[PDB]
Amino acid sequence: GSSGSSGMEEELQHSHCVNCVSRRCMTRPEPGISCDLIGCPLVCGAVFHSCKADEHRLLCPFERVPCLNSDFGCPFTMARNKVAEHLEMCPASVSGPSSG
Ligand SMILES: [Zn+2]
Ligand SMILES: [Zn+2]
Ligand SMILES: [Zn+2]
Ligand SMILES: [Zn+2]
Repeated sequence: GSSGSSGMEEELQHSHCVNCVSRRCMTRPEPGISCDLIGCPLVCGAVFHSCKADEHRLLCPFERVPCLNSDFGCPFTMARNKVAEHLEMCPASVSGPSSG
């Protein structure tokens, strides 16, 4: 009788990608140096390396983000850029039409 398993997942950064700002990069994707490029899954309008994506999302505006005033308790959620349209009619904005 016996029993046992094996398997270890681990990935590192890409020397190339890590140093690749150009969105329209066309460098042969090498296993260890540079990976294939992929367009944002939110059609935000940016081209980054599949590996960078994870990081890009952090910046990408489209990325689903909670109301700027999430602290107050706004159950609303939308793109970082589409936060205004909501903030205008948002309760956690305490911003009246006060004009002149
Ligand atoms: Zn690149
Ligand atoms: Zn990469
Ligand atoms: Zn994006
Ligand atoms: Zn809100």
